[PDB]
Amino acid sequence: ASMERFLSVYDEVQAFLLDQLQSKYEIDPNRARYLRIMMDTTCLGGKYFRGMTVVNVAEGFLAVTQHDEATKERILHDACVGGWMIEFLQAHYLVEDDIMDGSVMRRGKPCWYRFPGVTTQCAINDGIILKSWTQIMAWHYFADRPFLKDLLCLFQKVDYATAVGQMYDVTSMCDSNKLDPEVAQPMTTDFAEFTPAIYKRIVKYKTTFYTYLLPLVMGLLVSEAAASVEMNLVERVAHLIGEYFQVQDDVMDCFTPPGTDIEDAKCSWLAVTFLGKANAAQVAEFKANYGEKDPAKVAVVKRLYSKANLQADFAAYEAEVVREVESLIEQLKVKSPTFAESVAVVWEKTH
Amino acid sequence: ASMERFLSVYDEVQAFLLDQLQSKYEIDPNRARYLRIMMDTTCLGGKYFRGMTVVNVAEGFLAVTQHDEATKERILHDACVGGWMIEFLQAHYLVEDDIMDGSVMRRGKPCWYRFPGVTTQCAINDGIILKSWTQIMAWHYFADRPFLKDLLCLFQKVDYATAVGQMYDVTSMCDSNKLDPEVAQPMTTDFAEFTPAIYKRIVKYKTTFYTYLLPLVMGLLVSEAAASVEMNLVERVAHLIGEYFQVQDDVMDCFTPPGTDIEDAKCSWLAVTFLGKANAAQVAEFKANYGEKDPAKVAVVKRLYSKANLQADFAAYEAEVVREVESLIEQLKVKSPTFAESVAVVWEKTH
Ligand SMILES: Nc1ccc(Oc2ccc(F)cc2)cn1
Ligand SMILES: Nc1ccc(Oc2ccc(F)cc2)cn1
Ligand SMILES: Nc1ccc(Oc2ccc(F)cc2)cn1
Ligand SMILES: Nc1ccc(Oc2ccc(F)cc2)cn1
Ligand SMILES: [Zn+2]
Ligand SMILES: [Zn+2]
Repeated sequence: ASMERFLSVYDEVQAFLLDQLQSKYEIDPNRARYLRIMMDTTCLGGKYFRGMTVVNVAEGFLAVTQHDEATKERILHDACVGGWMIEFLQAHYLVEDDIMDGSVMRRGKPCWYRFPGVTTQCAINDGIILKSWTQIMAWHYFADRPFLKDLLCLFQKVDYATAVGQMYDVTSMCDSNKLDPEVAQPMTTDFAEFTPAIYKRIVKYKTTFYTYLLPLVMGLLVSEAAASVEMNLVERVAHLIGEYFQVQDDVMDCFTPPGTDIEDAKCSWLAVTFLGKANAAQVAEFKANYGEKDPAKVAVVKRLYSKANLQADFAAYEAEVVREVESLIEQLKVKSPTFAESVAVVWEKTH
Repeated sequence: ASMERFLSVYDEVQAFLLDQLQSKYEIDPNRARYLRIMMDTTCLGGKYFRGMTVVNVAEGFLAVTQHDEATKERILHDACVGGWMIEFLQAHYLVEDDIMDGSVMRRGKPCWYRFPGVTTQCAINDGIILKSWTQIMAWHYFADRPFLKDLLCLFQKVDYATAVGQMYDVTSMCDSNKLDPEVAQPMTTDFAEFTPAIYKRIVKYKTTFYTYLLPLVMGLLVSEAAASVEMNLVERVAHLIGEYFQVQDDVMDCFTPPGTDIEDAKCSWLAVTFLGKANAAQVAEFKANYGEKDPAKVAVVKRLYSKANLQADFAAYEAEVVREVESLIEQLKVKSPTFAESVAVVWEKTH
């Protein structure tokens, strides 16, 4: 089974990283134990959607391509290592984002920096090490692979796009013309930048490149299958599915039982959609209550969202995405029914 | 002049990075201005010792190698880009380290995260972008270069060694056997881990790889001159000069007029050297006062250092380093008098 193989590769990669720290970086057993716990706490516990997508894509191509058994094993092992590079990249994002946002919990457990023996002083560096480990993995396991150059180049472009996206996200409640390192940033009063196009730019860069584009393209790279696809279509379908995924996360932050998007004045799908249909009085009530810690004001915003019938707007949004995704999957079938099926599976798991 | 060329390349690299953000990352003019100011504030103002070392090494080889004028220009341009990759890597370290340590000032100016319109929320991400820019630079300017693979591999090993070193440094006042993410870390009471070998490990990883090894090896890589050297000697001389550089920085933190190493209980050269010669009563007075914010206790520690005649220990340390560096430079002369002269210049600038 794919998951059994994926989890076995984690144990192998962890042992490699920790043994390398001992033989080449003069690490002592106690610091190796601290890093082992850090790696387990930050990398494990999720559903492994991103890492498993690499494995599923590679498995698809193995079913329709002739290979010796040793080659099939090498491809699957490469897909598992590539998948862990993405999972560790996500771990890096989550550790740093939780510190930047002053988050409390991450998956019903305290954020890494909040652990008593961690603290922000170590946690920022722990997040830096998580990302360095993605590169150590790549250079060690893929040293002689023909796809090494393409995989490293794609990985840094995705990483940089994600960092740019984090900047778009954290500055989404500022008026762009007021951005200035010398002057403390006031929250927007007109909310003129809370538009569908601006929201789409935040989501595209902060989530879609690493959650959807990177796992799909890595699966193609380790399979030596980039010719079975039109890269403009892969990008188009990844950004579309990714946007839908973030819209779902935005809805959950507000309505799923234990989120601080309202208090943080985030440019969420809910605030943008609400502002796109609100009358003069509703806009005024939104402005008087948004981006405030006061629970009474948060309740006013949630109530405005509830009475605005945003469930109908979400249903219409969902219908349009289902429509466009189905269209892109059909266009993907021209060059590869195998790859189009992997995308269909990713969509099913998202939808 | 080398410095004029180096500074002209900064303007070219900055324009490239910001133009790429506009054409490929959908950036708006205000966010591009914020990133331009961030880049200037974090990357400029220093002596450019690390970046200029790449240029000086390349200039040395140009004087003894036959090349067309266009090739000389390409090599110098590559040395300048490589030098800026190191300067931006340093900028990344300084931004993140200043946040982790809660530092106030950096070169008589507030630390980046302390700027009113920055804050920790943006500054951690700004430091991440500084490092991503080193990779964007490499992939764009060195895309067709034969040294691209070696340069990227060397750069990530150095970066990872530096992150490991930061961990060694920030945990240097903890008892290793007590390291535990679940338990708040008490400061050491016996100071058994304040030894020359442990101090040497901190310095080797936190400073020497990126300050001395990386600029020297990058200069060799852009010059296609790795055969003019024995890499074991380059590593040995880089770690030796690097250790001396950190010992100088440790002395300055305590005695150079405006440092918090004493209050932070850092495993500095001064604390290690003091403990290596102190009697029973002096050790007890050190333990009762070290790692405390109280200015009265800091003064007791400085006084213990002053009466311990650490200036004589520094003079004896300096004499041994001068001796060993001269020896290594002589061993470097066997394969390259040109490279040995560049190392002699680096030593002169350090000493
Ligand atoms: N797999 C693994 C776990 C921990 C580890 O750390 C060590 C450090 C110094 C030693 F001397 C021995 C072990 C090395 N490898
Ligand atoms: N859920 C999420 C939020 C933000 C994100 O992007 C970054 C995170 C930390 C960073 F340091 C840089 C980018 C990725 N995922
Ligand atoms: N050299 C440079 C400086 C700033 C910059 O930012 C822009 C963003 C969006 C635009 F439409 C125009 C410029 C681009 N390049
Ligand atoms: N002066 C100095 C201190 C520490 C240092 O290393 C790091 C810094 C930040 C990091 F996030 C990781 C490593 C480099 N230079
Ligand atoms: Zn965030
Ligand atoms: Zn520090």
